[PDB]
Amino acid sequence: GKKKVCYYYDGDIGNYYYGQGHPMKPHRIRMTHNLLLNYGLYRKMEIYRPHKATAEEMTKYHSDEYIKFLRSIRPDNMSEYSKQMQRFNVGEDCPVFDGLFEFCQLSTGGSVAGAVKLNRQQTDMAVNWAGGLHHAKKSEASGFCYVNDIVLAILELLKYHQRVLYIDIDIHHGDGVEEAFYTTDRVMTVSFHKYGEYFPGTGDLRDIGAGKGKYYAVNFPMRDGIDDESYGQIFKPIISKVMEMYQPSAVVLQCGADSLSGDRLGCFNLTVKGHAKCVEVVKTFNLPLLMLGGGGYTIRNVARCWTYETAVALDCEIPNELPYNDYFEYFGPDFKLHISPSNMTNQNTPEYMEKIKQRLFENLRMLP
Ligand SMILES: CCC(O)(O)CCCCC[C@H](NC(=O)[C@H]1CC12CCN(C)CC2)c1nc(-c2ccc(F)cc2)[nH]c1C#N
Ligand SMILES: [Ca+2]
Ligand SMILES: [Ca+2]
Ligand SMILES: [Zn+2]
Repeated sequence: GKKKVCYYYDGDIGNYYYGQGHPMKPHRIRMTHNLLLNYGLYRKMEIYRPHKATAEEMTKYHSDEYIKFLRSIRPDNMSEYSKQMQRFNVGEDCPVFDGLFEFCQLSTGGSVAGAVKLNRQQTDMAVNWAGGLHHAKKSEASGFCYVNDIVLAILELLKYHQRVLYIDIDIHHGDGVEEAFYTTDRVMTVSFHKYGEYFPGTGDLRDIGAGKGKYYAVNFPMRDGIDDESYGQIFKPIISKVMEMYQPSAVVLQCGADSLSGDRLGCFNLTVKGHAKCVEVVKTFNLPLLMLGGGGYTIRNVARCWTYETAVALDCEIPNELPYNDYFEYFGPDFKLHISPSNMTNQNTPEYMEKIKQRLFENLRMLP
């Protein structure tokens, strides 16, 4: 039936600024919050302000030197860290900005606090829209990500759960999470992403894990223009097969909204309903679930998407007519919650979708 939902948000998150021209806008988290407050979604949800994760909590995965660097660098002292910046990939994609470390602490705090709440059996679902920064590596920032809150939250879930399933619906391959757990069978990573002349360049169908982790990494490579029909054709059958064979006791779902139609960086054609159908599918398995954010670069659509996915988590129907809110003008000319797909061609033929699904099914047959 209906589940208890705990939601993590810090009112300062929207003030962090990556810089002029940078597509990552933390303000979209504040737009999501304001929209869901104006729809009345706060009435059946426990809202918590995450603690600022310590350097010590972050070093459960990241190197001591990398976290010390993140804690020390500032725009005013950047000139003295040119060597470490190159070493840690801090530059155009992952710039130095005022409050960078505090931003990482809040993003991470929400994910780890949600995992603790799930471990204590005090909630069925935990939501942290400020998390899902899937590209960060042990000693390297990458793709707008500095601290991998997902890996840290999974490490927390591993204290009480033998097997944890990670599902990533961001348009980009979840490389940092896949790499962290590549040689273990205690985490199965499943990523659906655009593959081919696209960042980060990894996530080939043939990358299935290594050593004890062989068959525990699943990658579904897609082409431009995937729509609700095509995505729905493979998501439920793949997740159902993974659930059947792997039998996880907890799930982490990265809900990157850059897979929506009209995204500034993405090339997919999903609507908010098509994207949210993934949340509905995962929720049906009745397992402890940590829902996280991620990409999303047309910020009015990110707010619509995550507001609707929070409503899905709560089993609350919300009207298509947007309620008045602090960012109402961003939602014109229609002022509706749901979006229409574009006329872009879907390069993912039905035959291609079935063929990739059959190859993934062959790999899933190799599990014990
Ligand atoms: C939060 C999860 C996520 O949604 O999955 C993250 C997506 C990361 C995309 C990284 C990609 N970077 C590149 O394409 C690398 C190859 C370059 C090109 C851009 N330059 C700035 C660096 C090298 C990229 N960088 C940018 C960018 C644009 C303007 C800026 F002022 C700064 C950066 N755009 C893109 C894309 N696509
Ligand atoms: Ca993905
Ligand atoms: Ca794995
Ligand atoms: Zn992305």
